[PDB]
Amino acid sequence: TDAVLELPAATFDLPLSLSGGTQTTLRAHAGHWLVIYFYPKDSTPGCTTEGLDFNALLPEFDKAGAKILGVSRDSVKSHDNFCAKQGFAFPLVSDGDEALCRAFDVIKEKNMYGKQVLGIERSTFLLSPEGQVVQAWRKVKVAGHADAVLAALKAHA
Ligand code: NA
Ligand code: NA
Ligand code: NA
Repeated sequence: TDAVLELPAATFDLPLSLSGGTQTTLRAHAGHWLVIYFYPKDSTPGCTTEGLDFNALLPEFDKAGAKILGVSRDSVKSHDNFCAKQGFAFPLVSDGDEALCRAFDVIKEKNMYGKQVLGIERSTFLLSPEGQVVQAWRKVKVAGHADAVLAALKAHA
């Protein structure tokens, strides 16, 4: 009823490689809210702006017991370098095989260059304590986004 997106059951048990060398799974986050934001490329202007915006709001997400994960298909080492340079205090998922991206249907196609070109569309989701995807943002506008996600989380919580 409250879900806006249905994920395959296996999605919740995918091993997600994090910055810092550990793995997580979505099921491991049971019992608390989770914000998952997908972005196209480490260390680019929009992605850096978005990450810094979420980072600045961490205490507000903490107040709500929520955790955040950023996701792109960059490597663990790329993510480590990005986190260290920017001072991020939340993890980044190295979704190199785009398994998590496909589950959330964020790999979108565009007819460009006389080709069918597939890429990550900037998108964010709110996962309830019982693992339901209860809100989505697609084709994200970075300006104001993290603030809007926080407001929606508060409203839902
Ligand atoms: Na960087
Ligand atoms: Na959760
Ligand atoms: Na929406």
